[PDB]
Amino acid sequence: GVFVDDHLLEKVLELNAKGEKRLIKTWSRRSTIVPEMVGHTIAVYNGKQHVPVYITENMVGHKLGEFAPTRTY
Repeated sequence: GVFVDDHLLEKVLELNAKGEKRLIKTWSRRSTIVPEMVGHTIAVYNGKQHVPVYITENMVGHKLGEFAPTRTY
């Protein structure tokens, strides 16, 4: 159903421990955001591209539709 790139978390927990607000790339398949991304631009792997989305404490929970919920087309 939905999976969160653990490979991105392994790098975001490091940014949450030092306090660095950088970006974390991902290349799995159903890459989704998490709570640890509330201050990072993680390039979630949409299946073909890495979209570095700076997640806040409200866009996480899906994958990127919460960061780009601007209707369709």
